[PDB]
Amino acid sequence: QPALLRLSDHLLANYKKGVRPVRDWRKPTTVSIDVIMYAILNVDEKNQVLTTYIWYRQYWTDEFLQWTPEDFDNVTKLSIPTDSIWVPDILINEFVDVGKSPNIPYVYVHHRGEVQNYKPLQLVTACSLDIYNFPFDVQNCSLTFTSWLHTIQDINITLWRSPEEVRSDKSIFINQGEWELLEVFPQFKEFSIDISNSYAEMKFYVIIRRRPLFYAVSLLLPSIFLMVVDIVGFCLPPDSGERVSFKITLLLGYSVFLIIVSDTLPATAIGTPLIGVYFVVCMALLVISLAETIFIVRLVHKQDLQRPVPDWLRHLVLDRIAWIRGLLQELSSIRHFLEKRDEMREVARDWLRVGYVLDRLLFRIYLLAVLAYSITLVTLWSIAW
Amino acid sequence: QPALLRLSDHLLANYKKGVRPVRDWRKPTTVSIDVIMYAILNVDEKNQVLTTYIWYRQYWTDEFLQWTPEDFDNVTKLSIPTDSIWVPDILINEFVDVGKSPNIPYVYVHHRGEVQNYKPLQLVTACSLDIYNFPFDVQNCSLTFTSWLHTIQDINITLWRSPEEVRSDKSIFINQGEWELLEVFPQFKEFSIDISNSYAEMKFYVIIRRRPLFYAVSLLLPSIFLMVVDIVGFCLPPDSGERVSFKITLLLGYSVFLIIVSDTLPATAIGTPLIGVYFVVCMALLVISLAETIFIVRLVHKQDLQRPVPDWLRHLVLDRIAWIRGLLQELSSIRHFLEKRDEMREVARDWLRVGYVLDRLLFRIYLLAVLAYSITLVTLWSIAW
Amino acid sequence: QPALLRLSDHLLANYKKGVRPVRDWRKPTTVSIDVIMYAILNVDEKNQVLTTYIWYRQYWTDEFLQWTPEDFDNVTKLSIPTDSIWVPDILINEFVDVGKSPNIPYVYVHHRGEVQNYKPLQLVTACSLDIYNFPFDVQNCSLTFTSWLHTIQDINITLWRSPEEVRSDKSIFINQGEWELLEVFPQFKEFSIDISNSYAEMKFYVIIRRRPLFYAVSLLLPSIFLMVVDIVGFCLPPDSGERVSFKITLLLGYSVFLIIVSDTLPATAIGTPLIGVYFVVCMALLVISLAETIFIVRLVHKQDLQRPVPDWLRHLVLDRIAWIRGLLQELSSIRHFLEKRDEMREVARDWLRVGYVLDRLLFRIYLLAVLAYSITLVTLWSIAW
Amino acid sequence: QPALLRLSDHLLANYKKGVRPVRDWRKPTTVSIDVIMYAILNVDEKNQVLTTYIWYRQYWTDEFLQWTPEDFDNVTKLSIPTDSIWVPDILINEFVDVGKSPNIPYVYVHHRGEVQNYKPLQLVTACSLDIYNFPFDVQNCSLTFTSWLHTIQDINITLWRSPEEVRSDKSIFINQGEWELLEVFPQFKEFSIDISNSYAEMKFYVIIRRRPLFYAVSLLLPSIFLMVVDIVGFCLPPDSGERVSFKITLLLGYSVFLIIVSDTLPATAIGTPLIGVYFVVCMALLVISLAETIFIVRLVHKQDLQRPVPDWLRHLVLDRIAWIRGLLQELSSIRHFLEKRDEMREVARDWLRVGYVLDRLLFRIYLLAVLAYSITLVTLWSIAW
Amino acid sequence: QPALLRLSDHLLANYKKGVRPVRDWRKPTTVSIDVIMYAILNVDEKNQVLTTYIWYRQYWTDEFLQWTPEDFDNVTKLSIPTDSIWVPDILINEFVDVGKSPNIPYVYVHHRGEVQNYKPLQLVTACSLDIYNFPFDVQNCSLTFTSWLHTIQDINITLWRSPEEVRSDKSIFINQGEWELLEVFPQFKEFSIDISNSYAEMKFYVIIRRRPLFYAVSLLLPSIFLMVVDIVGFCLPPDSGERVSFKITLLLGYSVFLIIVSDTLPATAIGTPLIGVYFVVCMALLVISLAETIFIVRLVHKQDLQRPVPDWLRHLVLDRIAWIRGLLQELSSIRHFLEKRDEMREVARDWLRVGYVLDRLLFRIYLLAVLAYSITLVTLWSIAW
Ligand SMILES: *[C@@H]1O[C@H](CO)[C@@H](O[C@@H]2O[C@H](CO)[C@@H](O)[C@H](O)[C@H]2NC(C)=O)[C@H](O)[C@H]1NC(C)=O
Ligand SMILES: *[C@@H]1O[C@H](CO)[C@@H](O[C@@H]2O[C@H](CO)[C@@H](O)[C@H](O)[C@H]2NC(C)=O)[C@H](O)[C@H]1NC(C)=O
Ligand SMILES: NCCc1c[nH]c2ccc(O)cc12
Ligand SMILES: NCCc1c[nH]c2ccc(O)cc12
Ligand SMILES: NCCc1c[nH]c2ccc(O)cc12
Ligand SMILES: NCCc1c[nH]c2ccc(O)cc12
Ligand SMILES: NCCc1c[nH]c2ccc(O)cc12
Repeated sequence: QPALLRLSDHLLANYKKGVRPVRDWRKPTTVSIDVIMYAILNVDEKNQVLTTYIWYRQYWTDEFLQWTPEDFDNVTKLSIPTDSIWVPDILINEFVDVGKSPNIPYVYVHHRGEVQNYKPLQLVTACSLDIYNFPFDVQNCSLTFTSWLHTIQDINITLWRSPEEVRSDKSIFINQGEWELLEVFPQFKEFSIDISNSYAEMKFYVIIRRRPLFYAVSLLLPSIFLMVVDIVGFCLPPDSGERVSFKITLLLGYSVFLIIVSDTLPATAIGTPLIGVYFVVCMALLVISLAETIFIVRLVHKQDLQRPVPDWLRHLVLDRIAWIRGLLQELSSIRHFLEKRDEMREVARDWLRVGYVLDRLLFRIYLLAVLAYSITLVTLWSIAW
Repeated sequence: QPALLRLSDHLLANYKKGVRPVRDWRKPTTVSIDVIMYAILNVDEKNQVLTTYIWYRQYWTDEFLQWTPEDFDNVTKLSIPTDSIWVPDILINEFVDVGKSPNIPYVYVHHRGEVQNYKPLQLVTACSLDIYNFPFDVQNCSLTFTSWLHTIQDINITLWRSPEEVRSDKSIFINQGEWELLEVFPQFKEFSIDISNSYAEMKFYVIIRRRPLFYAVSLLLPSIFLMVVDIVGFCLPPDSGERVSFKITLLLGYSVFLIIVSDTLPATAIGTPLIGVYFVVCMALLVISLAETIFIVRLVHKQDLQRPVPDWLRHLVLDRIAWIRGLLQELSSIRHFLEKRDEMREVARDWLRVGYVLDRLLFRIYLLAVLAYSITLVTLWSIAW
Repeated sequence: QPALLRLSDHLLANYKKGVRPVRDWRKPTTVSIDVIMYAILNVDEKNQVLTTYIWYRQYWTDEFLQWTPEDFDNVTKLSIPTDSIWVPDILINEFVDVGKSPNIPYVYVHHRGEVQNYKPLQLVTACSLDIYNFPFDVQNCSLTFTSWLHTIQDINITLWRSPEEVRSDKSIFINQGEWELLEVFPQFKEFSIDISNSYAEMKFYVIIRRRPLFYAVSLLLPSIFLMVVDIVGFCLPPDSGERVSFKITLLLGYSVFLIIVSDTLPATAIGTPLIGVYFVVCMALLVISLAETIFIVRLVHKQDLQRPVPDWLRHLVLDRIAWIRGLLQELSSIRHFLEKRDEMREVARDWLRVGYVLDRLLFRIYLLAVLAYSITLVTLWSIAW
Repeated sequence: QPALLRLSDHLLANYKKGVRPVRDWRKPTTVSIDVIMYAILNVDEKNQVLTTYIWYRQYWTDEFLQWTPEDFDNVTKLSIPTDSIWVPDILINEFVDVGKSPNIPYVYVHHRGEVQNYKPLQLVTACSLDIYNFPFDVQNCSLTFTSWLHTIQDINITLWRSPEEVRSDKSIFINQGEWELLEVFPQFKEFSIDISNSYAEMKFYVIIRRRPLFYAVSLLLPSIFLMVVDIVGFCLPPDSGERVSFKITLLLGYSVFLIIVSDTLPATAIGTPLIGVYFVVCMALLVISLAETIFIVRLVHKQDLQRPVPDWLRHLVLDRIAWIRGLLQELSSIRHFLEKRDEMREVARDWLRVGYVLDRLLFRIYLLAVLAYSITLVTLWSIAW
Repeated sequence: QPALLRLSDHLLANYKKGVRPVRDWRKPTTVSIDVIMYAILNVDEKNQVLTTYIWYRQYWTDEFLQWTPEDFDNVTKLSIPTDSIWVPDILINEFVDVGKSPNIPYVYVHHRGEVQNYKPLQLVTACSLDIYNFPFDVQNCSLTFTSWLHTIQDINITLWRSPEEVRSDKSIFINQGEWELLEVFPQFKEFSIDISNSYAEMKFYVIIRRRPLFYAVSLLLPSIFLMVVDIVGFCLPPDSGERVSFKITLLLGYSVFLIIVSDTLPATAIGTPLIGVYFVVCMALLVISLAETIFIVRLVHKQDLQRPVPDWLRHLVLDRIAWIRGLLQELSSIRHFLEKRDEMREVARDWLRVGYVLDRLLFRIYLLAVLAYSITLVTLWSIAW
């Protein structure tokens, strides 16, 4: 007689699979698991969901499947079709769709009754991701493995191995994607939503962090030269007039860019992602950059003005010192046509002087406002890094 | 004899699962349920659909599965494969796709015949969402649980617990997403589409509200500085000419933004979402802001005009008081070249005076139109909040 | 003996489900159906497909499942697992994917052999939608229910109820979405693609119409103020020069908008959706609005021109009446420098006169072209409505 | 005895369905098929895939299912559950996903053993589409029906009917979508990837063509008025200066449009779709249209130039003929201020003359370049049509 | 007796399929496979996933299915339903979703026990794609075929054929899509994540390369004329003023284009795709092209300046040589009005001279900077090609 199927006929002859198998019904049949996290596929923050590919193991002690290695030629391990035996009802509490994993048809058994189960599982799972510190984030995500039906009286869930070995386990991992995990933290919990019920749950605080080294040259790099185009915008002379239309073109251009960052960030109602304030401060800087630009051209244009008062003109002098035959009546009619016409040009030349001194000093105080603001952010770089 | 499977063989030997099980066929086998709402996954308003993750319970009294705790060593609870017994045919009337939930293989039984069923269920469900008060909305959504086939003669549906306990149940809930529910309202209904038929239905008026604290800084924040760019637009001098091209650039810029809000809002045929009118009033404000801008430059430009009539000029003076040898003929030819040429400059200077007084007064009445309009909206904030 | 399963064992003992059940094989077992249309989920016109949620009924006379209410305690209705009996092979000919409906496990039977089947069914179905009269359309869509295999010899398909009751049936319906149906028209058809074959088909001319009350304030409302910005565009003085750049900014702005309406409309090869011509006439109106703008500035600019000929100048006068010591040679050198220089300004002033009279008359004939065009469209409103 | 199921019990008592059924194993059981193409659902060229709804037929001679019409009351046709008999393993070699078709549960049998199978099938299939002649294309797509496992020794595949009847078969077809087929070409092939193996394959060169009557008014109609805005762009006077900003606005506007056509066209690496060159020639026409615009304003502006040399000025005259008391020293100081100042205006007037003659002649040679180019394309219309 | 099913009844009478079949349990039942890669469907780099259609083969020696060709009329090959026998548990370690392949119901057997299995399989698989050399890339992608459960004690995996024949196998392949493979490299590996376990894995280094002949005329062709519009931008005269607004329009236009290339490229955290630096160098070239444009107009404008100092003016002369009755007091008042007014025009004319010499020399050094930069890239073409 060929011996291997001789075991299976002897084993599975009366194994009624519709029983949580035990010798004594008071005893909880303890399942015992781990995870080995393989990769992080995608984090679509706008959908508040997370897809993860996880290698996975189980065993549990089965009373009924015990044999002896005698009379079957020293066989201690054996392969069994999964749907021909019992299985625990465990699944994760935070799934969105479980239809992506193939069903492993086969499991092992030992002669003590330790039936061993491996399977892969992918789950698009939903854990509350944090988006506050955006390019430097840690995602305290949670996978809570749970018997959906059975209680502590029926089964308990525990770990395969030492939780320290779960913690720093990077034995197989696809890095160089977007993400990278620092550890996986297991923890038992005893769950009871109500009275007279009690459920085994054992969470997995999987924490991952993002490599910012792509997002810096895709989001911080657009923001920096948007400064220097306006910085070189002040080097335009004020009297040209398109210097106003210069800024608004960039105010149009920055308006385009803030729409692009709008949908890329999720709709998370814990508040603004913190880089968005550092982002949104830039337009108000541009508005006051624009508010400077309108001010001098309201100040300086040929508008038939009044004269500059000397207290501000000495203040302009201080700021310059701080920043650095009755034929006569026809002939009199000629100068009378020009004694004001040349002078109204020079009254316009007087207010013209006021433009350039403000052009110098507001350029520095705009530049020193930005440059002192910039050094604050790179201190936040080394704190985030 | 091991005792647990001794029960299952004694129980399921003749349980023909193709029977709605009862001792007497007049008796309606009453199922009895609840919901425990876990999370709200997504509300895509444009698709008029809603995805919801719901923990769920059932029991019903089964006549045939009764045993005694005697002769089976005091066992009162026991696990059974679901497809080996009867099940009620209930499902929700408003689904779009039920393929996302895993099938729980196992159910409990008691020695009285109370077979107990738990399962999770996600349904992309379609209820008529309201979009009228957009950032402050309540969504009276409905889940109507229904035996698809059986009538009141066959089964009745009732609640597990007190409906008060269903009402304020936030025992497990993923908040800090977008949504948050205030209560879940159950209600029995007796349904009959026709005569000679009657179906048990028990609705669930699930109501949720949106946290506006993200949408305010993503939709109200763009709208406010679009005012102040035009507010500072009047501080441009009128004679520049790009002041017209200034506004149209923003009229172009606001035209961009209204397309962005178009697809974000659904196609709901109950009317405009009410914030859209408050949104669409802004362009007509900008048009009359533009209509001011064209008016003064039609009024003020060097066009070889007629003189200003004094009744409007005294009205301009009132508004200023309200807002605050035959060689002679060659020489006569010289002044004749200039007695009009200097004067036509000054006739242009006369209409130039009319521009700035209108520049002052229309600036206030534009500003006071906007500022009085703005205080109306913040009163609507505290009513919505 | 408990009596209900006593029937089922007596009934299903020898019911070989692999038989289209009849006593005599010449007799066609007539199935008999209806529809009760619940809701219209989505009409994505670009995909030429339609998703519809339909409640659905069947019966057919089964020879083999007859019993007597005697000897089974007056039981005339009974629930049966669907996969334990015969079923007809009907499905709809125009599906794209049938995987969204759950399988109802249960059906009724009567003591005459009328087995009754209810089930829901959703189908993304493909019927040739019409997009010609876009915001006011009726969609003569068709659902042709068909035995996929069996012929008229095997089965016939008929209606449950009177076709009048199918016609005006709005007993359950989710309105206030986008769509609304006026009626559902059933009709039998006898189908034969070839000789020696004949198939029962019974169509359903489901017709729905769209509530335009959202699309009017999302597509007609952008089109109307695009007129009045150019209408107020003529109130710009011609000599400014940005009046040309004014229009092209809107010609740029209208170019943006026609791309937005491009993908929103499907690729239907029956021709242009009829509102698109009314849409596309606007740019050619803007081009000739632009062609006016270039014409006057080609006419009016300081270009050292020739003089205006009086026949057009009297025509300009008619249109104005229709719209309303040898020291002398140094002194002679002075006027010779200015007798032309002042005159070439006035020759430019002469052509300047030609601009404003054309500015008046072309403004009216532009306005009267648009306003008379507009009253044509509102007559088409009351015909469409 | 009821006779119909009397056959089925007599027939299917020992029909072991795990046998490719034949009396003699050398004989290849020839299956025999056709297609009846119903509709073309979508051609997403960017995904290089094609979805098609096909009605489909089979028969094959089964040895084992033969009966006599005697002793069963002259029954020659009969319905059988598909999963209770053999089936051939055929499928198409170019699928992407087969999960969209429902499983027809039923098949016919005849008393000779001709079991007949009908089923529908939709396949998103991948055939190498051609995109070269874009709005006028023919798509030589291929469906190669293949026994996936069995060889020529086991089965052969042939056609049901005459291949001529397959060729012009438009008996049922949903036209008025986008596409329309001219014919379906079947052809047997004998396939062997290697030695000692041989597989029956029978292709289907399905060829379809596109109705261009939508794409012409969605892609050719934008291209034509983009010419005439620049054509009317030359009617702007050169000295205005925004005439340069005119063209670049359209150069910006055409830059927008070429991005819109970029993603609409696939990434097919056989080269550019041929209309794209006719599309991309337009920008280089606009660049040289712009290069004209910069040239004259570089030529004509008040820049204190040198004089025009008469050889080009007589060439400008040829092109015009081709296109059509010591008080004196104060008085001498007056003319010395103006003998050059009036002249430098006239030196600027001399180069001003050069602008308008080039404005005339370059306008024609731009127009005649475009108009002669346009008549080349309409000849390509009648060749494509 | 019909002989073919006589074998199947004799064969499958006691084949308990729940056994990894062998005579002696120490022997590892070696499976033996290959791949025949058919096509590459899509490479969505942003999702870091890859879909591939692969024809596939297996055999393994089965102990139990041996027969003799005697007593069954010389039958050496035979078709068997797959779910009626054993199967190995192999699958690929890098899948995302296996639900797209149909289940082939049938397999072959030989009289030695070589059961032969063919099936197709599509997998959206995840391998770490490289995006560095973007239009000229090679993708060292990996398919690691693995028994998910069984160890080296249970099964070993080997190749069907010689690995050289796998290497250059292009026997069937859909080219002319986007991709093309140069070879497929198989390699055995012996895998053990831990101690006391050992798994057969046999990788497939599938390497493919991209045909750049579409992406060159879709991404390199936009970049080249963006140079020459600014190259012709310097031919604008500086004094016009819109020459500044010229460049910023293209700086706006290039800002549009870099957003388009942003999402087309993935989020790969190995760094920037190398063409992006060659792309992003263009804006900084445009900024310094803009920085030239602001410089000369800051240098040249009528601003009532100081005089040019002769050391720079002789340097400007060097660069030009490198690039090429008391009536008198009324009359004195006349010249005093003009002795400066004409001179301040000429002081403005002096700085005007400085503009054009810088216009010549900066034009060359801008052009020679670009042209010498361009020849570096075409050397990188022939290295990449
Ligand atoms: C398999 O079927 C094909 C038909 O598709 C057979 O080809 C025919 O063979 C006969 C005689 O062998 C010829 O008269 C026909 O002209 C052939 N038709 C075509 C389309 O080739 C082929 O012989 C069959 N092979 C086997 C082994 O049965
Ligand atoms: C498992 O299969 C591999 C083949 O992939 C075996 O490796 C071969 O082993 C033989 C002798 O052991 C050598 O001659 C070959 O050169 C090896 N080939 C390769 C590619 O390594 C391996 O021995 C097998 N192991 C078991 C336990 O059967
Ligand atoms: N060769 C993969 C088998 C395997 C080895 N170690 C594992 C750990 C977890 C798991 O799911 C599977 C495995
Ligand atoms: N541990 C989860 C079991 C569970 C406890 N309480 C529940 C309530 C509803 C439900 O579907 C399931 C449950
Ligand atoms: N309670 C829903 C049962 C039901 C009542 N009337 C119906 C009509 C059609 C249908 O599919 C189902 C029904
Ligand atoms: N009434 C549809 C049955 C039918 C008739 N002719 C057909 C041809 C092909 C097919 O798959 C099916 C059919
Ligand atoms: N006619 C396709 C059968 C076939 C022939 N050679 C093959 C190689 C691999 C495979 O999966 C299948 C095949």
